[PDB]
This record gives sequence, C-alpha cells and structure tokens, in this order.
Amino acid sequence: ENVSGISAYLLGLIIGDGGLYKLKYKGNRSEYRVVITQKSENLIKQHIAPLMQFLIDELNVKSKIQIVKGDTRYELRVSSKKLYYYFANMLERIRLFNMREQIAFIKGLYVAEGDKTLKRLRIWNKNKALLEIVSRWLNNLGVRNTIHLDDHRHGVYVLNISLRDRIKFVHTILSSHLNPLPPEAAALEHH
DNA sequence: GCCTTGCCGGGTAAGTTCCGGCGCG
DNA sequence: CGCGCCGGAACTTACCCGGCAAGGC
Ligand SMILES: [Mn+2]
Ligand SMILES: [Mn+2]
Repeated sequence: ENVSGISAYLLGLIIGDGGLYKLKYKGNRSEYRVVITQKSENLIKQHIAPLMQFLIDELNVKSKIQIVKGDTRYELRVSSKKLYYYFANMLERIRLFNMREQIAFIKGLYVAEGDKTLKRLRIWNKNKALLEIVSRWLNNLGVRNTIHLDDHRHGVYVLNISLRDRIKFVHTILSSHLNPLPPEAAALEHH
C-alpha cells in the first residue's frame, strides 16, 4: 500500500531514535508529539521530513513538521494528537505486520539503531521483546541471527545478524525498493 | 591463519520532559 | 475553563563504534 510501508519505516525510526509523547502541562493543557532525532541535518531535512510530510498529507493531518536544532541533535517533531495515536495504534499491532511492513520497519530500525559500517550487522536496544519480534521476522526471511546482552553497564541487548547472511540481509532488507530506501542503500547501488 | 562473533569500555548521538506561548469551543 | 498545536532547549544515558580475543573451520 506504500502508505503502509512508509508508515512502518517511519515507526522504525521513531521507536529507534525518537518517540511518542503524551504531555501534560499547566493546566490542564496537553500536547501529543511524534518525534525523530538525528545528528545529521541532511538525513532529517532531505530524507525523513519528505516521508513524514507525505504521510501527513495522505492522513489529512494539518499539523506541521517542526525541526528544532538542539545542542546535540536535530529533532523532527510533529505536534498532532491524530498522528500520535496513528503511530501508537500501529505499534500496538506490531506483531500483525505483513511482510512489506516488516521489512520497512526493520529498515527504519537499522537506520536508527544499527551498525552503520556494515562490517558488522548489529541492532542495539534495551527492549529485548522488540528485538525478539524482529528476530523472528529475520528468521522467517532466511536471515540467521542471535540476541545477547551486549552492554552489562546499561542493560542494552544487541541483535547480531550472521555474517553468513550478510548478502541476503543487505540487498533484501536494506536495499528493498518496496519501502523508503535508506540513504546509503540508495547510494549502495547508484554507487 | 583467517573469520565470525561474544563481550567489553569510550563517549556522543540520541531520547524525555520541562518551559512559555497561542487558538479553540 | 479545559484542551490541543507551536517553539525551544535543558537534562541524562542508551546507544553505536571499534578493539580484543575465544572459538571454529
Ligand atoms: Mn533507541
Ligand atoms: Mn541512531
């Protein structure tokens, strides 16, 4: 559905390098935010924002994409109750993801949480269940993988993708054109 | 002798949650 | 009065990075 693939890719980025925030302020004021953070300005302005703006248009959400330059990172922010619950309800149903959504999400999550050298293929997160879900999808896609406690200091697990399956993982998941192609997958093959 | 990968420490690119503002019925 | 978009940025750590080495072929 392409809307579904982009949504799922975006959720991957959000759940990795952003978040979904229900805010209460004085009083009794509130706010609902959909957020992606990144150091890279290009990545946020040229790759992520156009994807988000498209999703906003098709959902007829009339909030704007904010870009705030913080001390350590840029924040792409959408202040929208509707978009907030759109991504939240999508997250609730994450185990129901079809194949295209699965691939797009994993794609998005790797851009956020992954080993970017590609010398190794690793996804970090403190959410073991999240990693396990991904792990099952990978297995079912013929991509072998293990999950371990990589960081004893902070409680961070890593999903390690077998180098024996480097090729399958990279061209099938990172270089798929069913979904938004990540920046140096769309550089990997116009090389 | 080369490769895969568990585990680890460094330190920054992430994430979370306050603030003040406005506009709406 | 009770909420929901805007604009910002202060506040801590969860990531990514890259080394080491045990194990395996
Ligand atoms: Mn994360
Ligand atoms: Mn990241």
